[PDB]
Amino acid sequence: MDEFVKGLMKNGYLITPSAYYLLVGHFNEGKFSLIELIKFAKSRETFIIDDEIANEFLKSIGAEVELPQEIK
Repeated sequence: MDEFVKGLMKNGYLITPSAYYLLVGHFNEGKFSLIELIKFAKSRETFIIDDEIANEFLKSIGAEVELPQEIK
């Protein structure tokens, strides 16, 4: 489909549209690299990047810092 989609499949990694629609924006802009995405899933020991992973990822790396409260 695309570079991002092909990049994952290259390492036997799959991605859902729910996460692609979001991860694409953070990937296309040049925020995170493919190497970082795979490094995250590695710690989780999984070959499926779903919305749950995408959320924890950006939250782990420290990106998209936009919260209504923002405490700590």
